[PDB]
Amino acid sequence: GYVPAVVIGTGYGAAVSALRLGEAGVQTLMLEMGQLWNQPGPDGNIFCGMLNPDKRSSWFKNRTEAPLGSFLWLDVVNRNIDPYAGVLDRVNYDQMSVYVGRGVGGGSLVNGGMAVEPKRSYFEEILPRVDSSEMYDRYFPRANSMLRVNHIDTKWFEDTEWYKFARVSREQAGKAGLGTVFVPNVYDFGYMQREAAGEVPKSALATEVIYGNNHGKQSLDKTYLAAALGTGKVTIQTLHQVKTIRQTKDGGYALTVEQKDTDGKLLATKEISCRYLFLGAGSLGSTELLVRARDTGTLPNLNSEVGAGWGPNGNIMTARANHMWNPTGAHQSSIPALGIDAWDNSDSSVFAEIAPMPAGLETWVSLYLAITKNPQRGTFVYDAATDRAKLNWTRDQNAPAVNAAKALFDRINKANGTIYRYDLFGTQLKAFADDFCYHPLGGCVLGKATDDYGRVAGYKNLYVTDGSLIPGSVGVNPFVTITALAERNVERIIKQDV
Ligand SMILES: Cc1cc2nc3c(=O)[nH]c(=O)nc-3n(C[C@H](O)[C@H](O)[C@H](O)COP(=O)(O)OP(=O)(O)OC[C@H]3O[C@@H](n4cnc5c(N)ncnc54)[C@H](O)[C@@H]3O)c2cc1C
Repeated sequence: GYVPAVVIGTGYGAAVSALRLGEAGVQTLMLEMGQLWNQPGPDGNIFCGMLNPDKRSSWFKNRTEAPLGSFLWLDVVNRNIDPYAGVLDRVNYDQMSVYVGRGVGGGSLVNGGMAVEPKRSYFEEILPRVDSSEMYDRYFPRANSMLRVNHIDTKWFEDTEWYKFARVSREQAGKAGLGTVFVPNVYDFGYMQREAAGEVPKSALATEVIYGNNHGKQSLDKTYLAAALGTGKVTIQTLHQVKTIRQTKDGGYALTVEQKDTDGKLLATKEISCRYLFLGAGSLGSTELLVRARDTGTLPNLNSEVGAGWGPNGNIMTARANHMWNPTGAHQSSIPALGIDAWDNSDSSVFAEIAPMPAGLETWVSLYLAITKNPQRGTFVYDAATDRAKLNWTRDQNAPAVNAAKALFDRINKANGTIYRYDLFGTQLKAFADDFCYHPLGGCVLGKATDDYGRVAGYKNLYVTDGSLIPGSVGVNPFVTITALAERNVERIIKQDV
């Protein structure tokens, strides 16, 4: 069971790495714990929508859940389900719930497709050891092109009922002296226009996104992974989860990999060895594999930085109740297109996505996913008893994030005479959701747990390629940064190590 290169996971870091490895002539095997999402379900579609969730919506849960912010309207469609290898996984830690994708393409399957480059001045602040010129002159443009990032037509956006929710918030923010910015996306906007005209099957305009899009969204399986398979040097094995990693007696790596069926039944456990090992299991997955390896003694030379520096990208969700004369619309595209930019690198910085709501009826609610600058970091500690990495993060650690998000929206509320909603996240009268995360960043920080290109400290031919490399914050939606950084890392690695 030997393969020259093995890539764990099939998310952004993994996809970029596998493509370049394949192009360099290196036979590569990608191991993905989730499924290859290409089989039509009971409704004839691959993915379930947000108004008709079923077992495909969740990674081994016994009941469906409403998208955060829409419980009041979507709980009615929740149903009990059989634990299944679904597409969206809500990982519950002590005081933090991290949402991640499971399947070929990782988070690209369930994300909002928002492709945004971080502010250069901020990138230079968070990663001082990295050459920012190479990043902005070469790697970011490369990522933009490969990801198939596109831009919404302004005339269509301005006239369509599907983005009224966005225009309402723009107007409200404008009164507080705040401006908005268009957010590039991997969802084909031309296709979206055709959806509204009833010319093609709807996806974004049919309340679909978080459990996958049956059309329009150019997830990784269609971009990087498709190209990787096209090299003829890359293979992908699904429902294969790597459990342990060790260094063979000669410098290479051996992995224990469990193969399961969609019901989670263990079919077999196999040994896979390789020369080059790339981890792309995400901020949670890669960090867990390494903290486990260190603490169980299979990779004893890993440093103390492994597991540290985790941050939720300052993720905070909040909502405002609009005046009766400012309805947000019953028809809201599932793909965000506008955001409020109030990020200047200071502590009050906030970059907020104007989030659509799937209710399907007028609620007058404006939803926002704020990205803030909070210095608090958590640490993944290995629990040998349960063989699980535990995230040491407490809810109060998000206080700075809530404070920044509140200060911004308070300005908008003041300028418009509106108030927050306090009932969207539960019965505790909370206006700010502070214990969830869509953008997990850190755990195997670049330059700390690894060198400046992701080479894991203490080992040769061992690499980390994903969100675990980011120092807990990027100030914008993270996948373009993860992709660009991965392009930079693998190119150097192939040149010097391979
Ligand atoms: C609901 C939601 C909305 C978001 N919206 C946006 C957005 O619009 N724009 C944006 O920029 N970002 C967004 N994100 C975040 C973005 O999706 C993630 O930052 C990105 O996917 C992280 O890439 P990654 O390569 O680190 O890992 P991931 O994409 O998470 O992928 C890791 C992969 O490894 C697999 N895996 C894990 N452990 C193992 C193992 N042991 N063995 C085998 N396989 C393994 C996982 O199943 C998964 O497929 C969103 C995420 C969510 C949850």
